[PDB]
Amino acid sequence: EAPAAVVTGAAKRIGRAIAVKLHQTGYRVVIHYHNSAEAAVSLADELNKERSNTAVVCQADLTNSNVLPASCEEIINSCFRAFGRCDVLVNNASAFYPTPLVQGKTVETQVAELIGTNAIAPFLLTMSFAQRQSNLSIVNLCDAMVDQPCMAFSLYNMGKHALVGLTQSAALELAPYGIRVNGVAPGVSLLPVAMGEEEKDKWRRKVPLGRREASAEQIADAVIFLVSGSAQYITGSIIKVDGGLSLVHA
Amino acid sequence: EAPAAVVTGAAKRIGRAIAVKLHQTGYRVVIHYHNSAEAAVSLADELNKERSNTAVVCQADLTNSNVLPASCEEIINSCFRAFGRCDVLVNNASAFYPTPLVQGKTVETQVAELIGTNAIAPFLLTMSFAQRQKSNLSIVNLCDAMVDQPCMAFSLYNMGKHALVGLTQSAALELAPYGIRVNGVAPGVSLLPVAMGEEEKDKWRRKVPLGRREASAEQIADAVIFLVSGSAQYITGSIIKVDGGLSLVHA
Amino acid sequence: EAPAAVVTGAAKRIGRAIAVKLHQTGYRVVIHYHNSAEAAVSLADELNKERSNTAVVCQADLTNSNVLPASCEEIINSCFRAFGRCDVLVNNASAFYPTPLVQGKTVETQVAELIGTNAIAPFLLTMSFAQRQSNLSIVNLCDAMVDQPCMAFSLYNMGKHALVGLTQSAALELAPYGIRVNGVAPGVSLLPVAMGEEEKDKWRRKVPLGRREASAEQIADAVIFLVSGSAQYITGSIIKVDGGLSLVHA
Amino acid sequence: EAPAAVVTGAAKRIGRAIAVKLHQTGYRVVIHYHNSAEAAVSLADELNKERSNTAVVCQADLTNSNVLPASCEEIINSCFRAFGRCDVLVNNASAFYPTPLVQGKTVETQVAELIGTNAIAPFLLTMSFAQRQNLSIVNLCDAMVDQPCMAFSLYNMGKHALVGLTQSAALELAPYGIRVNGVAPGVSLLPVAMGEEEKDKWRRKVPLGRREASAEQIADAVIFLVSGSAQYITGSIIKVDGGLSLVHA
Ligand SMILES: NC(=O)c1ccc[n+]([C@@H]2O[C@H](COP(=O)([O-])OP(=O)(O)OC[C@H]3O[C@@H](n4cnc5c(N)ncnc54)[C@H](OP(=O)(O)O)[C@@H]3O)[C@@H](O)[C@H]2O)c1
Ligand SMILES: NC(=O)c1ccc[n+]([C@@H]2O[C@H](COP(=O)([O-])OP(=O)(O)OC[C@H]3O[C@@H](n4cnc5c(N)ncnc54)[C@H](OP(=O)(O)O)[C@@H]3O)[C@@H](O)[C@H]2O)c1
Ligand SMILES: NC(=O)c1ccc[n+]([C@@H]2O[C@H](COP(=O)([O-])OP(=O)(O)OC[C@H]3O[C@@H](n4cnc5c(N)ncnc54)[C@H](OP(=O)(O)O)[C@@H]3O)[C@@H](O)[C@H]2O)c1
Ligand SMILES: NC(=O)c1ccc[n+]([C@@H]2O[C@H](COP(=O)([O-])OP(=O)(O)OC[C@H]3O[C@@H](n4cnc5c(N)ncnc54)[C@H](OP(=O)(O)O)[C@@H]3O)[C@@H](O)[C@H]2O)c1
Ligand SMILES: Cc1ccc(-c2c[nH]c3nc(N)nc(N)c23)cc1
Ligand SMILES: Cc1ccc(-c2c[nH]c3nc(N)nc(N)c23)cc1
Ligand SMILES: Cc1ccc(-c2c[nH]c3nc(N)nc(N)c23)cc1
Ligand SMILES: Cc1ccc(-c2c[nH]c3nc(N)nc(N)c23)cc1
Repeated sequence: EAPAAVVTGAAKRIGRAIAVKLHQTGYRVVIHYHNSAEAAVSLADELNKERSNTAVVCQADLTNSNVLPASCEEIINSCFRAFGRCDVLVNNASAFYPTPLVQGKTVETQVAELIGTNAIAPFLLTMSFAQRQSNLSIVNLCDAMVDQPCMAFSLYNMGKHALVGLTQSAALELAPYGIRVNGVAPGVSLLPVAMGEEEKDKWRRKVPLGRREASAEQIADAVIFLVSGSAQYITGSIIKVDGGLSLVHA
Repeated sequence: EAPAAVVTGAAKRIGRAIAVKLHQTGYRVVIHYHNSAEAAVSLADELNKERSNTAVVCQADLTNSNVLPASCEEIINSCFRAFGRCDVLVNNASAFYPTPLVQGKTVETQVAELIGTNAIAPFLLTMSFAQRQKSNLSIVNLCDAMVDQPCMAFSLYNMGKHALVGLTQSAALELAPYGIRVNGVAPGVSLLPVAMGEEEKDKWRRKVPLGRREASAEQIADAVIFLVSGSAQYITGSIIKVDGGLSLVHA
Repeated sequence: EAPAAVVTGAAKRIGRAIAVKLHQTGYRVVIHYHNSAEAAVSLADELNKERSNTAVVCQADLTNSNVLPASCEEIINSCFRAFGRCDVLVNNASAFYPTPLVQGKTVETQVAELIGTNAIAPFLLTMSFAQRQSNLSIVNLCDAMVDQPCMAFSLYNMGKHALVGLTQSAALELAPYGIRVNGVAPGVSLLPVAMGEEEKDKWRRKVPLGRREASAEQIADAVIFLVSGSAQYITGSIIKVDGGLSLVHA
Repeated sequence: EAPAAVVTGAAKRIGRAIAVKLHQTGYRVVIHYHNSAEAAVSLADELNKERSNTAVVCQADLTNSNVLPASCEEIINSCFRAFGRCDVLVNNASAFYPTPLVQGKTVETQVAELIGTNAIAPFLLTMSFAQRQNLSIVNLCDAMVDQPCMAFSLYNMGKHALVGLTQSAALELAPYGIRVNGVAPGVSLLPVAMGEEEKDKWRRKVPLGRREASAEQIADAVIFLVSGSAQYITGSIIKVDGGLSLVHA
């Protein structure tokens, strides 16, 4: 039997790269999406052309709310329904935008989105993944710049720190069940679609190794290592994939 | 004129000790509390008997909800209402209980409480504190020295304390241009839980390299007083461990 | 043209397992050793039987002294002399013994040995590696327990801390030359030969992931990853390979 | 009776400020120096003028060598000879200069100087301090240790080893009641020769006030750690950096 993976936010960019690589490695994949239905299905179409019935899609909002646990549980269930098993969870989906401390979503909607997508949904999915249970692991997409954060990104930063705490707490607690829990921390990978090109080059120029961003594939490579048999003793570890960026003083 | 401080969860234990020491240092204090009304009033009474009109209490639930921001705004506004200023914010109030990943409150209530008290309310109180300014302004967040060696089955609590580390850093960076410093104090083992039995308390005490005992509430409060003082005017974004070496001890 | 790697302290245990996996991956190897002459030459024989002329030994004391730079330069030179190139350096050789602060070598010898092997030698080998110069990289064998250190191991812990600093500084400074510098940090792996059984078992019981020590091969797997094409954007990272041990409170 | 402190590299700048504040707090002080004899002596004369018989000087090279353990024992012993006790050790003296990985001092002299001053000497002074016993040690660290100066490998290795010492010694000496902590400046007093335009570059990076820490601000954090108000604090390194270490590239 082929193992199975859930990748959240898998329609585009890094999540897509991660789904594609797991599938190339032999996984069957659940492609979760929120708004990008068309892109999710076109990826599944591409993956299912390669190997029939090895990719499904799954829709969910991962904003925190009264129904988030049920949604998270259904994401995990959808993998069991499609493939009869769930070997790997990749927590990739993530809201990202500024939340200034001093001055139209309300602040509490921003808390729900930023803290839900980056921390609470990962926790709930982690609970469901472990409950519903080999080489089992979870990989959380973290952020190499958590200790030198973007200015005015308090909530996003809080959510990523919380995700580090989850990675550690879950590694500790799930080790007796054979479930490893690790992270991959990009620095500058694919820049935001909205960022202007000048500003993109400014960030690229900061990176010591090659003065460029990481491709989505290079991030996906670290995920693939972490879920592999070459990482069977690794839990609680967060691998930076940042080209030295986090080492560069102001 | 005397400066003023808000201390969250200040009715008892470490919060009380911080309020008392701020008061002994010359601050007027807002003693925030949630359920411990009697202890909070008893504190304010003692402080006002020492110096009249220098302590008031302020009730608020710091669970996350759509009204938590107005509740946090009101906490800061109660300092200005009582004392005409707000110089210091200490984020001490904290929910703390296990949330096992594999198996009472709904999980969304646990999230609301553990993440709300430990991170969201500090963030909203920071926003409000900063917004109301309009000097030695600072914020001290009560953190946790065992954050990278966490208590088994305390996921949400640990997430909340990690998030608070991130707020401390993010706010230190962002509020520095306003002259608001933001720091943290990280206890290891201090006052053990009221409900813990003596035998269990001793097991923890025996782990502590420095004196095989927990930190007094006062010793925690001392590090808070340092960070608010003029002796710490260049310190921002620092979290001081107050743990007798506990976090250095391997399994 | 097959790449070439120097592995220090490669006669035995983790260093051995690293040299073996590097060789299996296609590398030619310099098997550095200090006192383990017989195991070193025996390992070279093993590997050379598999592919002729793909392993040589190189003897050197890595204690700090006025001649250590020359010795380090020679180790690198020995890789060029055997194979015409040097693509990978693995800093594995390491002295390890207690140096109590309060009361049969002298303290300056203990300093030279512990700080030399764990920090100075890696620094000088890094200099000579870079000076002599693609997928070039350096992997430093660190320690996951560096912030929860063994009692009365000050000098050793100082050495491994210094080694983290080197990893970071070297990643930063060598990134313009295309040389990546990373680390692998074991917790409990192969236990001391001189340690007694009951004590070995006490340490095993502490490891959340499986209640056992890492094999030398599990440690080598992480080295192999960091030198590979799948780690091309990775520099300045230290991967814990510790089964969750560093997450466990006292 | 008055407690006593050894401050290494105390003739100038941050070490001087530390020695003065310790003295203002009631400590008798050993002012260690290497080359700056004239400044160490004028400091001693200043402090003895304030209160008689409360400052002495001690010359020593803290470069690593065969004789460094004896030199470090002598510094401690000199505190006992002058004052009958040694309550506080402040490891401040520090060599600092670039050591590029790719290219008069040989590289082994740089190793001896950079690693000796920043790490080995603190280690030897710590053993001597402890062997002779509110006792504490404060080590001067560096807030920028994880975002290091380009081409300062050996220096950075030295300061990292110092963090390790701080932690290892905190753990091991806790049973004797000796606390061991650090103060980590980011940008404090800039090099004497540095052009203002270069100094200002650094000052502008500092979120809190867009200026460097005074030596006195660094000293304040030392005074807190040695005090009765830090009685439970061991193995802690306090950044005194105006938020510099939180600033991304
Ligand atoms: N890009 C970088 O340079 C970088 C740097 C540091 C860290 N990271 C981390 O690496 C991961 C991938 O980054 P990325 O740049 O590829 O991410 P991204 O494009 O910002 O977002 C990934 C996906 O997250 C999903 N998402 C957003 N809000 C959601 C919600 N409320 N509910 C459910 N799904 C939601 C979206 O799915 P739909 O499109 O289907 O709505 C989106 O496509 C993230 O965790 C990120 O924080 C990335
Ligand atoms: N004690 C330790 O050894 C230790 C260890 C590590 C970290 N710390 C940190 O140091 C701080 C103080 O510790 P502690 O042991 O003194 O704390 P605590 O006794 O557990 O709780 C402090 C106060 O938190 C308030 N609180 C709890 N839930 C709340 C809610 N939903 N809304 C508003 N307030 C709420 C309570 O106020 P009421 O009583 O009025 O309801 C309580 O009195 C905490 O942040 C803690 O995490 C302590
Ligand atoms: N084993 C673990 O659990 C563990 C835990 C954490 C970190 N690590 C790190 O992983 C690496 C490998 O660990 P290990 O247990 O396999 O190492 P080890 O057996 O203790 O030492 C490996 C080799 O280092 C060489 N060595 C010692 N002193 C030397 C000197 N003065 N000059 C040159 N070489 C010298 C020895 O070579 P000869 O035998 O040829 O004399 C020895 O065989 C080390 O860096 C270690 O610190 C290991
Ligand atoms: N200035 C900063 O911004 C900054 C930033 C980060 C960390 N720090 C740390 O804070 C501490 C004080 O900094 P600073 O700028 O005031 O230091 P500094 O002026 O660079 O050096 C202080 C003293 O160290 C002594 N020293 C140098 N080499 C020595 C040797 N071989 N043996 C004995 N003593 C030696 C010198 O004593 P003599 O003059 O008597 O020869 C010198 O005056 C240092 O530990 C430093 O690394 C400072
Ligand atoms: C220059 C730049 C811009 C964004 C990001 C990024 C970090 N975390 C992120 N998380 C998400 N969900 N999207 C992102 N685009 C980022 C990193 C560097
Ligand atoms: C042995 C022991 C027991 C509890 C605590 C504790 C950590 N964080 C905490 N946070 C709160 N709000 N209360 C607590 N009691 C703790 C630490 C060590
Ligand atoms: C129970 C135990 C005993 C030793 C080691 C070990 C740490 N670092 C080490 N470094 C070297 N060069 N050899 C080792 N054997 C170790 C780890 C756990
Ligand atoms: C712009 C600048 C220049 C030097 C220093 C400094 C760091 N560590 C140091 N250590 C010593 N012994 N001296 C120093 N002068 C420094 C910090 C910022």
